[PDB]
Amino acid sequence: MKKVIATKVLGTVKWFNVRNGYGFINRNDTKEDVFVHQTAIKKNNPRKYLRSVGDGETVEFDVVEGEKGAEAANVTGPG
Repeated sequence: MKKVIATKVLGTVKWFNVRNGYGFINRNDTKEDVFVHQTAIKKNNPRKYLRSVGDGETVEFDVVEGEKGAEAANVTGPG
């Protein structure tokens, strides 16, 4: 397609680096690189609690035209 892929997209978040505040998503259809930053995440995320999901959590995001490929906007979380 021309520019961005979509809004409201599901996929698997991996390797979130908290210290800088960046991670990446494995965008499902043809395994595409979606970079995601802390400022795109909605609401507030506190700094507590253990058990939510684990590794490979599912999150909603827009897959939106980045630099080389894609980034992520309107990003949610499991709860």
